[PDB]
This record gives sequence, structure tokens and C-alpha cells, in this order.
Amino acid sequence: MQEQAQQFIFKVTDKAVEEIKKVAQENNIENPILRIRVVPGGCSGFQYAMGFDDTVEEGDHVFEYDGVKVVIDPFSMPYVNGAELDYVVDFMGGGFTIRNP
Repeated sequence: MQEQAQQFIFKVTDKAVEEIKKVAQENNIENPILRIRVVPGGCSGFQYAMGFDDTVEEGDHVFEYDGVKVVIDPFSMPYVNGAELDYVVDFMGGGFTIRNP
């Protein structure tokens, strides 16, 4: 089986989405899947990096974006509860920034 209805509360900037759209655009993808995964950073910041996937997890918070698919693990879900992830764009990629109100 059946449809997996689920709307995860999250707010991502336009840059982040643009990063996925661009990343995918550079891959020739029209359906980039943004997955959330906690990554051990450091002084820089404990911000999780993003990536482009195609498959889906056995129950991931699939959140529709600005014309893009996104998902978040069950462990990372509570790590971005209605949180905001501002992805920077620079060099051959960018950075990872997250803000919590």
C-alpha cells in the first residue's frame, strides 16, 4: 502492500533544494532523492551531509520538496524535527549548516 503516506515536518532553504536540483541536474536526474543521515562532524558542526539516492528505505519519512523527493531516517528524523537545514554552495560542492529555532 500500500501507499506510504507520511508528511515529515521540515523546512529547507531554496539553496539546499537548489543543491539537490543542481547535483541531480549534473547527473541528468529529474527525480533526486535527498536522504538525511547523521554524520559525525566536529568543531565545524554536527551537520549531516546530503546526497542523491534512487531507492527507498523500509519506512523512511518521505517528504516531498520543491519538485524533488526527500527522505529521513528514523534516527535522524528526531534530529531534524521541523528543523531547518541551510546547505551552502561553494567550491566543488558546499557546506552543511543547520539551524534550530
